[PDB]
Amino acid sequence: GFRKMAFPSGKVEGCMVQVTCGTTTLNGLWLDDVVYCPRHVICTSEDMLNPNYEDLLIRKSNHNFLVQAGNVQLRVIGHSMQNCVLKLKVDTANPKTPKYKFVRIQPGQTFSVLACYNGSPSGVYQCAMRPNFTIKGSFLNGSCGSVGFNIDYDCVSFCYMHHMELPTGVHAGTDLEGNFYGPFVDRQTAQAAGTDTTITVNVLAWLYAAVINGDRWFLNRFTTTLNDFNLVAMKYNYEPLTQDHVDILGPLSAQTGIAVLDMCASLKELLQNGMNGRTILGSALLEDEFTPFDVVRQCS
Amino acid sequence: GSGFRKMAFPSGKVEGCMVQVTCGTTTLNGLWLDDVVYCPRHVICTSEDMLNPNYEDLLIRKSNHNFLVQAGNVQLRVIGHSMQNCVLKLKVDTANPKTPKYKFVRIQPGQTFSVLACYNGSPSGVYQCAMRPNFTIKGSFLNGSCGSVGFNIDYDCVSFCYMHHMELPTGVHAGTDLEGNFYGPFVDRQTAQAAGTDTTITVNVLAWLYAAVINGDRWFLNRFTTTLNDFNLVAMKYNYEPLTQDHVDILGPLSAQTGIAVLDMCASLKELLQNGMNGRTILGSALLEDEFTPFDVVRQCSG
Ligand SMILES: *[C@H](O)[C@H](C[C@@H]1CCNC1=O)NC(=O)[C@H](CC(C)C)NC(=O)OC[C@@H]1CCC(=O)N1C[C@H]1C[C@@H]2CC[C@H]1C2
Ligand SMILES: *[C@H](O)[C@H](C[C@@H]1CCNC1=O)NC(=O)[C@H](CC(C)C)NC(=O)OC[C@@H]1CCC(=O)N1C[C@H]1C[C@@H]2CC[C@H]1C2
Repeated sequence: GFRKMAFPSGKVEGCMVQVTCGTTTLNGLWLDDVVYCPRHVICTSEDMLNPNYEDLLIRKSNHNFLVQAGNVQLRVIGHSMQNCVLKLKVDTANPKTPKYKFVRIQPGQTFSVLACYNGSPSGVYQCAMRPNFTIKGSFLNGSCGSVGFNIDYDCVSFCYMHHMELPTGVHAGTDLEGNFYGPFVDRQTAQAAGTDTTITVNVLAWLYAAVINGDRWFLNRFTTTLNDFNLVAMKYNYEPLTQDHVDILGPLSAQTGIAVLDMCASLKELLQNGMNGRTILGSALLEDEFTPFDVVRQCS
Repeated sequence: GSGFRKMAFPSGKVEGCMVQVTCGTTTLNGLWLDDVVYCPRHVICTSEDMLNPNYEDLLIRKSNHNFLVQAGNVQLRVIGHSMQNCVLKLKVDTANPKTPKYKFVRIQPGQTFSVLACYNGSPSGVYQCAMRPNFTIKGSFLNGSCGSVGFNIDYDCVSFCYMHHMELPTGVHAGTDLEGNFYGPFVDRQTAQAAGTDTTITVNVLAWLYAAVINGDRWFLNRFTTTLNDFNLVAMKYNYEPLTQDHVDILGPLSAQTGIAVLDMCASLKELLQNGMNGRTILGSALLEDEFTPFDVVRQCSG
């Protein structure tokens, strides 16, 4: 079988806390002696339409921030703002702090989300950064400050902090330096994203995953050039495939004995002819939120 | 595009219980709770024992000092051993300080749970599985994954419901509860075993229809009702599972949230089965989903 798999979330769970300012509560990430959270925690309903964050923050004091790790209050002893993230210095270090880094991910890359409410972890699932810099998440009221991450060996690479939902039901947020992915702004307004596209390299990775699991009805005897494939891909609002993507797909190509451009010809046929009512790995749609690495990590 | 997705429970409380158990060169995963480690009993088998193992005889030949239990690289001393159905229980000299509040539960077909896939006692990934009506799961398990567990978390309490033992020829997976009783008719022997023909999980399809209604997608509701028995007889003709009383009860919260009586929703589903969807969609799809339970729907709709 082959399904969406998230990283084990324990190393991140040990970092989640609750942050309250006024009548607003959301989550924070407690690493060493600093708690990171969305800066919109400081806004009232009046502030949120056009918040002058520097002006709002200078009017706050350390004691206006209530931070709770379970049934224990952490005293804030300083604060600062970096882009759209607030950094609350506390007087206590988190002994559960994992080895970690902050990274900014590229569109098409995947990560695990630990959805949290009131500082308590509630669910974990895999997401991709969409080409239009939204994420198709599952986030409800109170989920802000939930984070996205990848794990490599013992090191947690944090790449996402949650801030908002758009009218279409997708989500937007920042890296851990507080810079948004995409053209979004932390104000209380209805915001549209640019047109999304499908992550072609990931669809191909998943077609290879299907073949590995014995699904091969969509294969064909034909091939395509890279440029001819890309012309069709663009027509169907799929991202271009680069030579780097072809290279990245090498190990899957070698495992299955199917050249990348041969799989591209299969995908072209699927775009032009549809799935004829069949499914691939149980799905009626082409899946684009597995990277080549995700397929390899899982299949071996 | 439906707004719903498979969501696992946070795995940290289970990560803190995973160990490795080795007998000879065979290593699998175990679950360390208080001063007991639970694992599949086939750890005591050699390749040759596996076709027709005599587990009672194999266990009598073992002693405490034949079991290597490790949390990471740190050995945990075994002070007793016993077999309960298809699980081995190793008493150890240290109570796991990370033991959560826990219970052992035996789930019903249709129920979902989170799997923490582990190798050599180290977790690799977490994902949601549904117990199919034929008592198999569609996991992602490789060599070395045995002893990985399935669980749900309710408030503080981890309910362990699955321990992994084997892969069937069709690529689906079989295992036990934490008392070592297999789900389904399967046995822990390296023989060819077949799953029964699978069926659609009706209670979960009904949960999905309720989810659609909650989201304002309700074209399929009709003015009619059915008895439970009439519905079940029709359902079987479409390879859908019959509903049990427990299924009716677990749909209670969604029925109350929407005001649509369970048997009225059954009549709507019956019409969909008999007439098809006629080019229409529900929650964006022409296919009905059967791996979200009523609990999963409430979690994703209401938090
Ligand atoms: C933080 O916990 C929270 C998370 C979202 C709540 C629901 N799901 C989420 O992901 N974030 C916020 O409340 C945002 C704070 C802003 C950035 C200061 N706002 C937000 O996400 O707003 C979402 C709502 C629902 C969809 C939508 O378009 N929208 C914006 C408001 C503004 C206009 C009035 C009502 C709608 C349009
Ligand atoms: C424990 O880690 C391991 C997990 C499985 C390995 C492959 N994927 C898994 O999930 N379980 C076992 O090794 C089982 C031990 C038995 C229960 C004593 N055996 C097992 O899972 O066997 C799977 C293999 C591969 C697919 C298949 O059909 N099969 C069974 C054997 C038995 C007969 C010989 C060859 C086939 C038929």
